[PDB]
Parts: sequence; structure tokens; C-alpha cells
Amino acid sequence: PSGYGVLLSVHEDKTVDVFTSGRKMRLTCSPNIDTDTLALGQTVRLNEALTIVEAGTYEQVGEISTLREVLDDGLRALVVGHADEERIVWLAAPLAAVTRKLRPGDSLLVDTKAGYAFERIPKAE
Amino acid sequence: PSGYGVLLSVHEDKTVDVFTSGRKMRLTCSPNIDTDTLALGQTVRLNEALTIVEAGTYEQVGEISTLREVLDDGLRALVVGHADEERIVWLAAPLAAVFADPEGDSLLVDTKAGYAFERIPKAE
Amino acid sequence: PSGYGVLLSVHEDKTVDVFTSGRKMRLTCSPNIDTDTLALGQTVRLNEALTIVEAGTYEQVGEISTLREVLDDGLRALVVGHADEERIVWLAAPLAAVFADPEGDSLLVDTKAGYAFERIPKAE
Amino acid sequence: PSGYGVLLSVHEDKTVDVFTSGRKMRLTCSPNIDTDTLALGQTVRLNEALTIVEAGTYEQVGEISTLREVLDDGLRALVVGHADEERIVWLAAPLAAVTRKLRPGDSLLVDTKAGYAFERIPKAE
Amino acid sequence: PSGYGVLLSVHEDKTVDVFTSGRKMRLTCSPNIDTDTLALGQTVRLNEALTIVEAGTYEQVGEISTLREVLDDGLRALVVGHADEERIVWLAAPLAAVFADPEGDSLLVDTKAGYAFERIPKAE
Amino acid sequence: PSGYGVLLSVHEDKTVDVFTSGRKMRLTCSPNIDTDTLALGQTVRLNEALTIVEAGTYEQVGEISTLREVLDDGLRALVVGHADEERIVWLAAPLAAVFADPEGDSLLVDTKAGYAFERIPKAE
Repeated sequence: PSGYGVLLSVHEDKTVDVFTSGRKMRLTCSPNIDTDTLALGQTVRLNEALTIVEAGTYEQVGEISTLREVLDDGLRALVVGHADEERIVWLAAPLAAVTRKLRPGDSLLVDTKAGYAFERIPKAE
Repeated sequence: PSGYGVLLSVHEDKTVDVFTSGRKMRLTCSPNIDTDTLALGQTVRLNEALTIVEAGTYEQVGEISTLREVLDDGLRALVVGHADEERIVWLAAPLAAVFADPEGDSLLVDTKAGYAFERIPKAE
Repeated sequence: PSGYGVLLSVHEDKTVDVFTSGRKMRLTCSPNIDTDTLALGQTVRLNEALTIVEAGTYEQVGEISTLREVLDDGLRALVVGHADEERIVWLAAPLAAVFADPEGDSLLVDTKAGYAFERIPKAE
Repeated sequence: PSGYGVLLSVHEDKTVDVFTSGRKMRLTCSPNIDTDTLALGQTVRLNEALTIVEAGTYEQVGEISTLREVLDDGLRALVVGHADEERIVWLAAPLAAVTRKLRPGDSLLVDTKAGYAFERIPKAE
Repeated sequence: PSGYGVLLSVHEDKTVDVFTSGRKMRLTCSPNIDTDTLALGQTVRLNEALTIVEAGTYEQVGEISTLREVLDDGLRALVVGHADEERIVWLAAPLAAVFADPEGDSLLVDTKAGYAFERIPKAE
Repeated sequence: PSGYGVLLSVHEDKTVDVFTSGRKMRLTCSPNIDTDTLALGQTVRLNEALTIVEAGTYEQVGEISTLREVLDDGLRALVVGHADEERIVWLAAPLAAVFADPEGDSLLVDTKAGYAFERIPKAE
């Protein structure tokens, strides 16, 4: 069987930080994986030895939180969840650009354990 | 003895993603499983080795959430729970079959697996 | 030592779904057990190999929830918990025998196993 | 090392049901233990093999809940906790008698995982 | 590598009850521990074998609860948390030393271990 | 693989308390690590034997809580979470350098490790 985790960072030595089984770990990738093309926040597949053997895409289901503000660094956002839970999360690539821009009350799909926002979910009317 | 999980996806090599023991796993299927006939969201039965040995029905008990909108893709929906927790979930076939659905419909959901399975009269 | 679980369903092949050690399992009964006399929601005792070796009484302590409606199938009910969490649960065999509210009855429930066991006014 | 659990019932065959490590189990007692004198709801000590090797007393710290009503059987009570959480619990012996009697709004020390009430905690003024 | 727990009691045979890894355990002490000098509620350091190897100070971070009353025994107190969860906890020495305390004082507590350790100005 | 933890304290014997895999541990540093340069609250990397092999940056994502007061010791603060949960946390090294509210500042916290790391207005 394989498990999965959320990619957090790629190091100069081609190891990666991944959030998996509820904790951050530094893991190695299979030689066939091009680490230069990994996208932070994407789900990655792990073998039993915890080597990254495949890159997937971003989570498509889960918690929604409301955007309050993108932080000064342009990399993280302050979001507000259901019971008034304020949190900081990383912006995945499709959100960090900038064409469109993120505006406060935008609804964002988030993983608050890994600390990532993946997708904006549109429309009241 | 067998365990269970919620089927999430089927891969080209006949392995499947399943949500079981609180996380997503990629698992193999027994010779009896024709993956072509699997329905996403259904419960699957797992042997000790975590091989899928039987494909079952959708969950029938659990949390209730309220439908806010089906997303543009027609695959997912925005649902709101008891303390106004908004989530995105996948729609199982029975919900996609009617997609009416409104908006306010009460849906049986598994928020860990990320699925909505059944509409519950409020009602009737 | 023996473990325990809540009997969820009895299958046509005589195996049984049981909620035990925090998850749903499909288990086999000792030949001693007459599976046709098993009662939904009752506590079953397991040996170390997870064979069902004895069938017992129903859970008698735990969470109280309020009945909202008995579903159209007569097997499940919509209940509302203390913080307005709505859930669907199975009716244990004693409750599967009649009810009547909204249109309010207080039920002993185990939301992890997904069962209601007993009504709390003066009821047996 | 030893672990602990809450005694739930004593069987005719001298085995006992105990709530330990978050679940109910049927366990045996050391031959030196007189099972006839066990008190339901008391904490019991388990060796690594999960044999009951010692009986203790009732929990003395933990959750408080307010009594609503003793059930018709005289063995269980409906209690109401902080966030309006209603639950049924077993009455330990010092509470089941009957001299004094339990009255609704009494504060009770409870273990809502094992499903027991142990002690009444007195006095506003 | 060492773990930690909260000391709950000392036994006549020099073993101790400690709350560690989310539950109470009876553990032994190293030759260096003079159990006569232990203070109930203090943090203890445990080696891989779960032997107490060092007795430390009280916890300094964690949940805050409000004092309602010290119980008649002078050993325990009724405390109320954020969602008005009332609990009974043991008093550590520093709190017993002042027992003033009032009632309204804010106390640093570990509700799993069942201890109050320190009074926090509201204040100052 | 390597694990990670939050550095809680540095002891006079050069060992360090670290919150890792959901609990507090006392660990040893690789000889490479200058323990006098370690900074409270920083993330440390662990080998499989749980030796600290590298010291890193601070947590940058997670829960936001509101500062109520910096305690008299200048090392800890009282913070209030989203559901009015009050807690005492340690100040990470960057925050241990000044503050100022009630008499309101938003702090990034990890309540499991018991640390605040960063203030969120425009602050570095």
C-alpha cells in the first residue's frame, strides 16, 4: 500500500518536507521524480519506506475558510473559519498569482492541519 | 476479519485510493473486483492485507449537512454543517442522479472521507 | 482477555458487521451463536482472534440525543445532539419497535457506532 | 508498569468488565483478589497482561455534571454537562443510597467515557 | 531520549502513579529518586523503560481555568473553564501555600492530569 | 527520513526539551549544534534516533490567538483563542523581544507545543 502527504518545501539537496500522518517529516524522492517541478501544497504519494514516488494535484475537497487578508510576504493568508477560527495558511501557486486577484471575503478550500489554501470557490449569485 | 473504507478513485493500473483508518491509502484489489464496475464513494471491504475484497453500498449513517450549492464541475458540492462549518464534498451517484438539489436539502455526509451520499427528507 | 463491540448488521452469509475498538469490522460468529437470534445494536463479546463468542445486552450509558424523525425505511432515525449536530443513526432492535415525535423523545445514542439504543422517559 | 481502568461489572465466573485504554474489555483477576467485594465504578490496576491485580477507590478529580434525574431503575442518572451535554451514567454505590438523597441540581463528579458518577460535590453557600 | 509525565501519587513500595501518554500508569523510580522528597503534581522525567529518572517543576504553560471553590478537604478545587466546563482538580503546593484563593482567581491547569499549578494575575 | 519538533527549552547539561510527534521529550543535540546559539521556539530536525541534527526557522502557519497580557516573567503570555479559550504560552525568541497590548495583538500560536511565534500586523 501507499500513503499520502502534503508537500511543504523542496530543499537544495532534493529532499522534501511533507506533512503526513499528522506531522512534518523530511523525506527523499524516487530518482525518477523531477524535484524542480514539484508544486508546494500538492499531495504526494509515499511508499512504505516513506519515499515520495508520485506527485499528485491539490486537495479538491475539505474545509472552507474565508479570506481576510494576504500577508505582507505574499506567500501566506489570514483566513477565518466556521467558529470564528482565524488561522494563517500558505497560498498554493494558483492562488498566489497575482489575471484576477484574491479579495478578502473570498471562500478558499483549505487544509488547516498542513496549513494550505488550494482553490477559490466562486459565487453567491 | 475484514475492515472497511470509502472508495475515492480508481487508477489506470487497477489500484484504488481508499479512505480508511483515518487517511487516504492506495490499495490493490482482489481478482474478483472488476474495477470498471466500481462507484466512487461506495464502501469497500478490506482484508487483513488491505486488499479490496468486496464493493458495497454507500454509508447509511453519520453526519448531516445542508446543501448550499453544487459546484460548476457537477462533481462537488458546498455543504454547511451544524456549527456553520462550510466544506466541499464529492457527490455520490444517487445525488448526481437527481441534481435537484436545491439549494437547503439535508445530506448524509462523511466529512473525513469528503463525500455526500444521500438526501434526507426534512420532511416526509 | 475479551473485547466487545456493537452489532451493526447480520449478513446473509452469517458474518456480522461490528463496531469495535473504534472502527467497523466484518467478523465471524462462533458456531455456538445462532445468528438468526442476533438483535441489531446489541453488544457482542469477541475473543482475541475477533470471533464473536457471546451476544449480550444493549449499551446502557452514554450520550442523549433528541429524536427529530424516524426515516421512511423504519430502520434509521434523524437525531439532534447537544450542540445542534444532526446525525442519522440505526435503531436498535428494541426501538425498531415503535416511537412517536416531531411532528422530542430522548434517546440513548452512540454516535461513533451510529446507533440509538433506548428511550428515556419511562420506557422498556 | 501497571495501567488502570474503571470496573464496570463482575461476572458469575469471576471475570470482570473494565473500561480501559478507551474500550470495554472482559478481564480476569489475580487469585488473591476477592471479587465478591469489588465495588462497581472503582478504579482497578492492571498488569501488562491485563490481569486485575489491585482494587483502588473511585476517581477523585475530573468532570462535573449536574444531576437532572435518577432513572426509574435506581441504578443510572441523567446528568447535564457544560455545553448542555445530556448523558446517562451509572451511579457508584455512595450515590445509589438511598441518610440523604440525591436531588436534581446536585453537582456530581463523573467520568463520561466510562459512564460513571462517583461523588456529590456540595455547597453554593 | 526521555519523556515526561505528571506525578499523581507515591506508593508505600516506592512506585508512583504518573499521568503520561494520556493515561495513569504505575511506574518505578531510579536509585537517585528519594520518593520522600517528591511533590505531587510535579513533572517527572521518564527514560525509555518508563522509569522516573528526575523530578522537576510544575507545568508552566497550558489551559487557564477560573477558581470557584476549594473543597472541604483542602486538597482539591472546583474550577470552571472557557465553555463553562466545571471540573475538580488537585491543588499543587504553591496554590495550597497561599489558599487565598478567592473565590475568581485564574489558574494554570492540566485538565487531563487533573491538576492546578499556578495563579495567573488578571491583572498585575 | 527525519522528523521535526519545536524547541521548548535548553538545559544547563546541553540537552533540550522538544515538542515532537505530539509530546514533550528531552533530547540530545549532535555535536555540530552550538546549543548556546539555539533560539527558543525554533523548529529542530531530528534523526531516526531522535538526536537533534539541525536547527531551523519558526512555524509560519497555524492558529491565530489574541494577546491578553505578557506575564511578569517576560517569558510567557496569556492568549485567548477563537472560542474564548484562555491559555498560557511561551514566547518564541523573536517575540521575547517586545510587544504591547491590553491594557489585542494577533499572535501565531501552536497550543499543543505551547508557543507563540510571530505577531500579525506588519511585524518582523
